[PDB]
Amino acid sequence: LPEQFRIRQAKRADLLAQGRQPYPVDVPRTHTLLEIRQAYPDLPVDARTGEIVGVTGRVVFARNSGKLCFATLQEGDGTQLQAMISLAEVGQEALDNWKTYVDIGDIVFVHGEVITSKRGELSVLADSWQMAAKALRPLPVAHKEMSEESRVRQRYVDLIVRDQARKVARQRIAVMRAIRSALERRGFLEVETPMLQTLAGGAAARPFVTHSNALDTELYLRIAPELFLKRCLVGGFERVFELNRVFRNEGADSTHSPEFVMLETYQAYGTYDDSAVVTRELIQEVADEAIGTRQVPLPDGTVYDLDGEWESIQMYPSLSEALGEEITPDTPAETLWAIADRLGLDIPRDRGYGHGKLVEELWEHTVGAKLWAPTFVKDFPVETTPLTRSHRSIPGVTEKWDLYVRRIELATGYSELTDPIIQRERFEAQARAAAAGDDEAMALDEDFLAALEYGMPPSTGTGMGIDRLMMTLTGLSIRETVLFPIV
Ligand SMILES: C[C@H]1CCC[C@H](C[C@H]2Cc3cc(O)cc(O)c3C(=O)O2)O1
Ligand SMILES: N[C@@H](CCCC[NH3+])C(=O)O
Repeated sequence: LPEQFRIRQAKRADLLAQGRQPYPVDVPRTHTLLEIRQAYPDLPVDARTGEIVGVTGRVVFARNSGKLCFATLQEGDGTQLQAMISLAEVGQEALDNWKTYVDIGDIVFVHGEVITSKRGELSVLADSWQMAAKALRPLPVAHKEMSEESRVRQRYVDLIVRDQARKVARQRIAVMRAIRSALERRGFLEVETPMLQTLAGGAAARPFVTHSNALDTELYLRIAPELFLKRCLVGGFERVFELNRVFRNEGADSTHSPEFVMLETYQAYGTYDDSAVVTRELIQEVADEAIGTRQVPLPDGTVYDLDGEWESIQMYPSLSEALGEEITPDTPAETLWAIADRLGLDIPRDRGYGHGKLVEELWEHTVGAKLWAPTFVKDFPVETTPLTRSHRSIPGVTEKWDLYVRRIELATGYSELTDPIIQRERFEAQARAAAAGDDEAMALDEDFLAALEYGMPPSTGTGMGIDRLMMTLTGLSIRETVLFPIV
């Protein structure tokens, strides 16, 4: 209500004018609420510990009584501790000022003795209090459920009233630190590649376009750091990774956010067989450090098993077994069109899709849509993997694996294409498909090609959406894993 806004304004202006400071520069804070609970786990009722402390906390519940005022204080992590304002300890005016100015939502400083109530509630028997932050907007009423849209628009309020919001936010922080600790112990170095690029590449997505005033030209927010992380391989970096933001200006839904966080690792003198092992162990180690179990709990009550080895299937024979028909890279595109036409699959015909795109959409409808447990699918068509090296022995296939978890693409990994001549052909075929109506096709990068011509060692690289890693570990939506998603 707007009347409650001016009521809290009058309390603030009256407090400020009368010499009291509703927003002081500091308060003699000596203890947190958490260390007081840990220092006194069990205490009998009516106990005077004698420990004189000075604590702070947001008032989330207040109960007025004649000579004794009760108030529940809550600090940042959710730890709670009761405040006791009695006439016998704070005096008359300090008691009356508490009833006059303190409202629910205010951040207050309370100095006193750690005691337990007659009911056994661990409290701080105050002898003097002070306003730390006079709140002008009251917190939502108790158990007034915040809508899903309100939780995003006001995450700061969501972190005060909902314990699930604090746990998920602290879980994401633990995941980001677990990824760094797990990669750094393997010899990987975290590097930084530019987010403002002159030509967006390294993935298949539409970029954000902006204007530079220093260069007087159009720049692009990066969709992937792949092309610049490959420059580090040519430069000498053997084990390198980047864990930061990427911008893909496309549609947003339950699994896509235009601004999101990725992980890209690159390991010299290793193949995609080695990167699939690192990615599996990394995810399993992140689950241990951030959740405490590889059988993670899901919001529906079920438990998802992430431990042990994971199934690895090849894409062409898995589609062959699912169809009951031999499908090879030699299978003509017209055959795959007729197979997709019989299956009722809707694939656009004005986009220049050929053999490679048809096998991908056929595998998803027959194999990918049925997976649930962590499963790798490897050996992809050459047309849909421009930055991936051809297979060492199987013709027509490339050395790329895809990691699906609960019907969600979590990670990918290539045996990196180091041949500059073949890489130029891949770019020519991509720009060929873009001229055929494929807006997702990549563009030829002369600067990246020139970097390859100096010699890039045989290496393997990975990519993983950290936001989808949070969805895998927690089961929450993609917007719930972000503190402030711009929606
Ligand atoms: C870095 C990549 C490679 C591994 C799979 C995963 C795909 C990626 C696609 C993608 C595109 C997009 O526009 C918005 C998004 O949030 C994502 C995402 O989370 O996942 O992450
Ligand atoms: N650039 C890839 C991730 C790296 C793949 C391995 N080189 C992507 O955005 O999907």
